[PDB]
Amino acid sequence: MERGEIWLVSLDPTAGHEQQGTRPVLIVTPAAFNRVTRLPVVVPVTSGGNFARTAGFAVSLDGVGIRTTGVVRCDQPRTIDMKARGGKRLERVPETIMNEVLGRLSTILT
Amino acid sequence: MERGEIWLVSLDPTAGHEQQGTRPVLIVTPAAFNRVTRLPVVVPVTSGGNFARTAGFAVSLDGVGIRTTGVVRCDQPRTIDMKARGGKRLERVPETIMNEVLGRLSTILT
RNA sequence: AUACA
Repeated sequence: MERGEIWLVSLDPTAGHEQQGTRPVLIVTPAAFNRVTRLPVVVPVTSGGNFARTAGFAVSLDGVGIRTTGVVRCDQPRTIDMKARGGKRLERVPETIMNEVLGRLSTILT
Repeated sequence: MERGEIWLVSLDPTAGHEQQGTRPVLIVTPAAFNRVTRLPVVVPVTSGGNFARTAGFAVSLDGVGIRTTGVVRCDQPRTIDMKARGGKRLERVPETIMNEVLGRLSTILT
């Protein structure tokens, strides 16, 4: 597992109003960290608004030519289980998208 | 965050190696988001028993004079609900300790 | 009451 890779996993079961529904998550933490900690920080992919681009907490996606149709959002993230659920590797996003995600996590730290 | 907000809420339900159980948690999300989506991210507190010590990401709430004698897991935060689940603030953590937690939470930007 | 169980 490397940085910028997209792994399919489920965030459920959810309660109240969490981000429910199986979707591919993006690996935010570097391989070195994931290797020793074995707990990678991931962000959920949801909708945005009009187009699959930057929507506040949602980062831009459509433009690099990917198979995953959606918008990466760093609004409601959480370190879920990737041991019993199992992650399925799909594809990977360019460094362009990686920088986008790394700029939304700072806005939640307050 | 809003600074110094230790709320008690039920982390359940959960599945896999994720945090669960009704215990005090430290919110990370700021007022500009906590009062918007109503879905904040909380850091699970882990009781130390009679004494606690700071280590790595584990922030020690014990020492300065706090009721909650334990360490916060600034490694596995989960997005939950703070309206339907039902939460209540127990005590207010000193600004000194609050800064320590935030400093540990800065490791997720690596 | 920024969400594709």
